[PDB]
Amino acid sequence: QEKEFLESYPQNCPPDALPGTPGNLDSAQEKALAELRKLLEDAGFIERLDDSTLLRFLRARKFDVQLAKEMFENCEKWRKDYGTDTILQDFHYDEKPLIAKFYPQYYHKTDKDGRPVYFEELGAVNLHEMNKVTSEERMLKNLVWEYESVVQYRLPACSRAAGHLVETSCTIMDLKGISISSAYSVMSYVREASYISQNYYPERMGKFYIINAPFGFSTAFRLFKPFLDPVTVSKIFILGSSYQKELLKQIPAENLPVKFGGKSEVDESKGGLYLSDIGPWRDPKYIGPEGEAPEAFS
Ligand SMILES: CCCCCCCC/C=C\CCCCCCCC(=O)O[C@@H](COC(=O)CCCCCCCCCCCCCCC)COP(=O)([O-])OCC[N+](C)(C)C
Ligand SMILES: O=C(c1ccc(Cl)c([N+](=O)[O-])c1)N1CCN(c2ccccc2F)CC1
Repeated sequence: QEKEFLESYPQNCPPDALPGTPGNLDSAQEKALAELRKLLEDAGFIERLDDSTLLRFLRARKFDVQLAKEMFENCEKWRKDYGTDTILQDFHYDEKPLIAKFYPQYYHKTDKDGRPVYFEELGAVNLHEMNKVTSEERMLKNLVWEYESVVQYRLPACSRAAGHLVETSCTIMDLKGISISSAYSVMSYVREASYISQNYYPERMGKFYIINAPFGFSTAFRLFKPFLDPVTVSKIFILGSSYQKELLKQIPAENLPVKFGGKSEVDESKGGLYLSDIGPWRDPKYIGPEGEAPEAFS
């Protein structure tokens, strides 16, 4: 199944993409990739040795082969202990219709480069109400579940729809309603989620828009700017109460939801935006041999 699944969708990043992305390797990047491939092979590894996976790890370690082998090995260790390799069957987030309003997290269509768009309304989160029903451990299970649906279903379909490899998502994080107090209360979840993201899903973040940022924090960020990695800085966007134009630059109006200033609508019979999962991975044109992605609840 390994070799056919990847033949089922375009595997080249567009050429104007960052160096070391599939299809765009120079000689040395190619040598390093072959080298790390063989080094993992000899260690007795089989699956997930494709070009995309390994160039993500390498980009994450600036193509240092040894540290990339390291990070890969730790990631597989975590996959075994956590049960990731089967979570899509094992875990069932039956509470979602109940607690979605208390931490809106949802995927919706694609940006102009073909990336699935991911939305988190962090500033509206109410862990008081969420903790009446579920736990942080289960929230993180759902997050990994969603990441696995991204990798196994959302990205292959997005790649077919865009005509080229799609490896990343475009995140929109709404800060409207945030406070120091609610920051402390979400701190533990956000830090766990980040750890998972950076270490077991490297280079999956393509854009990261913060919107309704408080005036203070964005001024601060412009001064603090040199302290971050320049690539990371170019993927980040701080915006205030008027973000609609800058979002509509990156996401077609019929893809971006109305409440953020586009034209895309969801009908509230199914439970509206917070419970939806609309995009090319639900489109018969783009669903491939992997089948359609599972729904999160029934
Ligand atoms: C080199 C020298 C440079 C330094 C000098 C700098 C000079 C500084 C000068 C002036 C500044 C004035 C200070 C007051 C600012 C208060 C704002 C504030 O605290 O924000 C809020 C907290 O909100 C947050 O927590 C903000 C960030 C949200 C989370 C970011 C992403 C998290 C998820 C991603 C994680 C990783 C994802 C990826 C992981 C893989 C509190 O809101 P508030 O109190 O109601 O705001 C007041 C309103 N006002 C600000 C307009 C008045
Ligand atoms: O690195 C990521 C990330 C990680 C895995 C996957 Cl599968 C994807 N993806 O959809 O292609 C993105 N993200 C940046 C961090 N983001 C995040 C981290 C912590 C809290 C909230 C957040 F939105 C989530 C998205």
